[PDB]
Amino acid sequence: SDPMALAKAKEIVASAPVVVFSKSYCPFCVQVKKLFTQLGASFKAIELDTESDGTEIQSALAEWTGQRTVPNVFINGKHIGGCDDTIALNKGGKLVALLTEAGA
Repeated sequence: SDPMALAKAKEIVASAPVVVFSKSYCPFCVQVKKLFTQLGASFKAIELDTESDGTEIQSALAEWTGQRTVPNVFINGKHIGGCDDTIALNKGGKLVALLTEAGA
């Protein structure tokens, strides 16, 4: 797959608005998903452990964005990073913006 993988990855992120690459069993990914939901957001999630490819993706996402952990939050305009970040963008009443611009 490889570049075939990197495509699907990108394909996914496009539409969106929000996209969280994720695993089923990831504590943090769930904090994210909630944050959105309790924000009035709307997203699309992709549990990579579920899918047969998802591991290649993860490799793709790594090359592409340098983030090997999950989740991988995208808000329309590309890469936000992790939960680890997404929250901090909510500290300052901004994450509500980017989400709005993308649609809530």
